[PDB]
Amino acid sequence: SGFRKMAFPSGKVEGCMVQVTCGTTTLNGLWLDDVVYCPRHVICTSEDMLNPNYEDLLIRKSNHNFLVQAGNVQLRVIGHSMQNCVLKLKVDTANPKTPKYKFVRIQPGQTFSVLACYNGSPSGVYQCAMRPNFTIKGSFLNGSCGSVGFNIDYDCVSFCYMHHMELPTGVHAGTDLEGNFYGPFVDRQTAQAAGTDTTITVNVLAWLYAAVINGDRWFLNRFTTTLNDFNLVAMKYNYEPLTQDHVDILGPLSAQTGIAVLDMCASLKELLQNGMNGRTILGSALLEDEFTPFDVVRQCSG
Amino acid sequence: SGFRKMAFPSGKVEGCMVQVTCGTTTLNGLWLDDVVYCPRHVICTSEDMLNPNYEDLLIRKSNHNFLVQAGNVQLRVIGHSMQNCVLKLKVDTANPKTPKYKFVRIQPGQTFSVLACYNGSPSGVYQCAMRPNFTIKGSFLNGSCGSVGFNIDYDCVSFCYMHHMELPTGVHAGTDLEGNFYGPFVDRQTAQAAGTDTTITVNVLAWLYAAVINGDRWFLNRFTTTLNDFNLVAMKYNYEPLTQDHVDILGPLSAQTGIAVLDMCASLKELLQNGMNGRTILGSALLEDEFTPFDVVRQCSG
Ligand SMILES: *[C@@H](O)c1csc(N(C)c2ccccc2)n1
Ligand SMILES: *[C@@H](O)c1csc(N(C)c2ccccc2)n1
Repeated sequence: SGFRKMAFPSGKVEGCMVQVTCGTTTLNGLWLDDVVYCPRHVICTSEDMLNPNYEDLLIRKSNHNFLVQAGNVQLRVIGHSMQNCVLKLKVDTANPKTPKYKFVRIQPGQTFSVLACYNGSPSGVYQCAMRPNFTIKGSFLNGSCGSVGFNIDYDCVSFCYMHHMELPTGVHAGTDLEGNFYGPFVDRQTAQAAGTDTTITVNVLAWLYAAVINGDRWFLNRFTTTLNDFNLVAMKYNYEPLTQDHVDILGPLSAQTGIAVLDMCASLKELLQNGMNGRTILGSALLEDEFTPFDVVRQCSG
Repeated sequence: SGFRKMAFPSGKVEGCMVQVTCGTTTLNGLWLDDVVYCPRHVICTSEDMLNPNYEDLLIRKSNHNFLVQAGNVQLRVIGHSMQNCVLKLKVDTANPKTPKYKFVRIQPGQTFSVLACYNGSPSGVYQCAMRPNFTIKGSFLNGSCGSVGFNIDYDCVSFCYMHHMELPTGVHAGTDLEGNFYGPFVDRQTAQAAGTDTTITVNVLAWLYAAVINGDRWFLNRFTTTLNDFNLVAMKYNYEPLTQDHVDILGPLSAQTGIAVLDMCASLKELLQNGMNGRTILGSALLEDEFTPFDVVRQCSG
C-alpha cells in the first residue's frame, strides 16, 4: 500500500547522457548508437535568439565546432544534421550502454519520467504529465536544455520529451525526439505564453480509484450520474470532457474496487461542488490529475 | 524554475539489486563487493512469524539454502551471518557495478530516495522522508522487502534504509543497513502500530522559501515573531519545535530571498491560524514537510 509520484528507474537513461558544447553554449545530449541528439538552440547565442535562421546558422558550422563529452571521454563528431528542432551529431563511437528504445510522441494527459541533467551529469528524477495545453510543470534550471523525458516498458525506453525552455509562467516546453515541439511554442524569442489549461478528468478519476484501493473512501456516495450530466458539471469547473473511451479505460479499476465509473463520477461532481471540507485524499487537499489509469494499476497492482 | 518531489538518479543502486530466495520466500537484496544484504525475514514462513527465534532459524540453514540471482546469473553463496535484522550472504563474486558507498543512519525529518523492487528488478523511484515517528509513507507491495533507500552525493551512495514491512495504517517500517530498525518496530507479528506523528516544521519553512524562490508570495506578511511565540503556536498545531539550529540552517535561504527566518515563521503562524482561504503554494493546498533545507537549495539553486 501507499501512493507516490513514482518515476521509472533512470539508469538506462543516465547511461546515455552526454555534454554538448558549441561556441560558449553547453547543454545536454542523448547518445544512442552512434548519434547524439540535442536542441538546435546549441548553435545560437543570446543575440541570435531574436529571430535565428537555423539552416543558416548550421551551414556555417563544422563537425569540429561541436565538443561531445561522455563522462570524461571526448567523443569525436563525424557528422551533423538538423532535424526540425533537434540536432543529430553522428559520432565515431556507438554508445555501449544503448538500451532498446523507441522515439514516441505522447498525448496531453499522459505521464513520463524526467531525468534532469546539467553538463551531461544527471541530477534528479521526477514524474510529470503533458498538460492539455502542451506544457509541462517541470523543475529545470539554466543548463537543463536537452534533459529527456521517458517511459520504460520491460527493458525498452520510450523517449518522449526533450527539454528546450521555460515559459514566463515558470512552466516548460520542449519537443519530441524528432525535434517537433509539443504545443504552439518556438525556439525563438517571442512573447510566447502557455495557453489556457484544463484538469485531466480521467486522471482525477484514476486517482480517486487509487485512494479507494488505499482505504480512503470518505468521498464516496450512493448517487450515480449520466456521462452527460457529469460533463455539464466538469465543463463548469474547467475539467476536460470525459468520453466513453475514458469510461472504458477505467473499467479494470472499477471492477477491482466494484465502484462503477459513473458512481465515481457522482463522487467527483460532489467534490467539485462542495470541496473537501478540510479532509484529504492520499495526502492531498486538492484533486490530483497527474496519474493515468496505467500509473494507478502499475503502482496499486504491480 | 519549478518545484518537484525529485529523487536521485537510481542507476548506481539498480546495478546492485538482486533476488534472494530461501525456502519459498523471495525478496530483494543489495549486492555490494562480495556480500548481499537482505532482511532476515527471508528465513521465516508465515507461521514462523508469531514469535521467531532468528538465531535458531539461521543455525538450521546452510549456504545452499540461499539462492541469489543477479539478472540471470546465479550467485554462489559461500557464507552467511546475521547482523541484527539483516542477513549478510557472502558470495563468490564481487559486484563489478559496486559504487562508492557508505551505510548511514538518518534522522527523523531527513529525506531519501527509494528504489522499489520486486524479484530483484527495480520498478520505480520516489522520494520520501523519515517521519518523526520513525515510519515512512512509502509505496510498497508484497515482494518489496529488501528495497533500499539512499541519498547520493557526488558519486557516493549513502544507503540509509532497507524496507521490511507495512504497518496497519498503511505506512512502512524498516532498518538501516546494519539491520537496526528505525523506531520501535520488530520483525515479528505483533499488534505494533505507528506512534503519534508531528509535522516537520523546519521543512515546511524550507518549502515556503522554495515557493518564494518560485514566485508564490501571497502568504508573506509584514509581521515578525519570537521563536518562543512561534513554538507556542506550532505546539498547538502538532508541529515539531523549531530550534536555533533550524533557524541557522535556514540562513542561506533567508539571505537568498531576504526574508528573515522569523518573518517566515510569522507567515506560517498565520497560515496555521487562517488556513489557505482556497489558494495554493507550489501546486499544494496543504503545508508540505517532506523537503529539507538541503532539498530546496539543491533544486532551486543546483
Ligand atoms: C535549450 O535547448 C534551449 C532551446 S530554446 C532556449 N532558450 C533559453 C530560449 C532563448 C530565447 C527564447 C526562447 C528560448 N533553450
Ligand atoms: C520482508 O523483509 C519482511 C520482514 S518483516 C515482514 N513481514 C511480512 C511481517 C510478517 C509478520 C509480522 C510483521 C512483519 N516482511
